[PDB]
Amino acid sequence: AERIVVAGGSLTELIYAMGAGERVVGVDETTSYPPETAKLPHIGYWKQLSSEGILSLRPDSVITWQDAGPQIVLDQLRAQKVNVVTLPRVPATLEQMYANIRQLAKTLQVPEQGDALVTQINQRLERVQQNVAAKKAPVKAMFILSAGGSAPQVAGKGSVADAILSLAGAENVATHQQYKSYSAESLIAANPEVIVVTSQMVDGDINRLRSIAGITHTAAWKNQRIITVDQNLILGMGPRIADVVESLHQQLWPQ
Amino acid sequence: AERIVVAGGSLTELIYAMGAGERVVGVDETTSYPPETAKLPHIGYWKQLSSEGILSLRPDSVITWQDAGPQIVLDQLRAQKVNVVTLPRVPATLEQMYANIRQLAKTLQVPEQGDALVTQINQRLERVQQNVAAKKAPVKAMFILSAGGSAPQVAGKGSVADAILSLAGAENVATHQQYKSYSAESLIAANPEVIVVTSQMVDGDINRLRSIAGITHTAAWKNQRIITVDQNLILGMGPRIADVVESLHQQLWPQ
Repeated sequence: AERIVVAGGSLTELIYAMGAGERVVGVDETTSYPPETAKLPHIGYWKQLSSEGILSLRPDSVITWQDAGPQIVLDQLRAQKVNVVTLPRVPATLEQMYANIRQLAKTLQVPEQGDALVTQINQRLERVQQNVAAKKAPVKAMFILSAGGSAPQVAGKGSVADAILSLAGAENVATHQQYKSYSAESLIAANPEVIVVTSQMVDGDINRLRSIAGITHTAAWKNQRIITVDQNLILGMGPRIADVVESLHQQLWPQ
Repeated sequence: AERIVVAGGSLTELIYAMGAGERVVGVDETTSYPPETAKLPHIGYWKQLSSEGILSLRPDSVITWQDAGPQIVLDQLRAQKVNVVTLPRVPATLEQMYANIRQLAKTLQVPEQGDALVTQINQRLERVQQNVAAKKAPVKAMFILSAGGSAPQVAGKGSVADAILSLAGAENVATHQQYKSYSAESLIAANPEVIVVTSQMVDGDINRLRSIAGITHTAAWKNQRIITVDQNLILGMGPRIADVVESLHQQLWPQ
């Protein structure tokens, strides 16, 4: 058996979806799935690794993002003879995801499950893709997020959310890379048909969103076109991507 | 009492400040200070606890808020004969805080440390209080927070933030209870002279604040009276309360 500590929720999900979950003895705080990880200790963040926290778990290898840090912690772990493995989390494309899944499957010696997972996902996304092709006008949309105590921000090009919106058949109206805070005027002028937000933000009352500059004067709000998605499914590219793509696709073209 | 799992950031700080940090084996997601807790296993939000995540840590006692985690979990923790200690969180007042510091020092068998902490805190807060009376003009303020993945919300009555603004000598313009999302008109009506936000909200540049409905039309914004504060110092009443209060006071009345 192998002892693995993974830092990066998305990576933990991929590793479990490949039947290698059994080898995981630790995760970071951004890991919240699958449900069985709840029995594992959660230490640090991939953006803020803990040398002591990770080593206290006697890991054989550490799997995380290439830009995980601090870098000095990765050095420490390698000095401690720990096998550190990193994957690029940028760009947020299917090509990079599949490549990452494959790099993982190989590293963990489960290439078959790797290829299978890739197949399953691509096929499901493919269905939606053909279903969308049917339509004639990609729905102009936008995703607004609040994470890390930040003011609400619009998902830009390059973001995971943008990739998911595209795979679902929507055209992202944001014309900036990554996330940016939009003034009321900019949000209203973007004039998307639909606006997507997280369930975490909406909670039990749609009125909570009134503090988002300009959202109340958008066509989408007036026309009741405010879709809700689970924040845990739009921050990374995991095995559940097909699920959120499908769901999102239904809400973009109801009935 | 030998192996403690704390669910509640400020409670963790009080425990460490009272010299019992060694007995801590696990903390919750809202725990981020002191730095030595980073290497420890973290469970979920104290309001969404899992028997699994806590029990796996072999705790003797779980210290948290009277309204913490699902009741089914606490009952499961009790079934395992785990000593669950709860403190009142609701009255966000210095009286309740001191009463909590003493209850904690009691359960931790560190009474003299508790009394020493209450004394050091009270002396520094009273001093700010007399320096405030030395002032010559009251200040109307408001605190805006982004919690979890929620929209911008204004700290109202009964909130920790409101208690700190008061202690700092400012008058809170919000009169609603706890936290609520303000529309631009509401924020404009509130008419805050000064606005406090978190450093996590401003981070790079205060232009990220433009997505907060109505903020650019307030006096605080036009006159550049926007103060920043670490989120971790404004969500709980801990041993660093005097520091935040003094820092906030110093910014409300510069030089």
